[PDB]
Amino acid sequence: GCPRACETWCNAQMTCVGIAEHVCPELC
Repeated sequence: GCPRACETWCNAQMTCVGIAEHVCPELC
């Protein structure tokens, strides 16, 4: 699914808490 750190540090409401926010908002 959504990038590496995103599944463990980000919610589907585009609510990334960790560094996942660096890549996830673009892929998720």
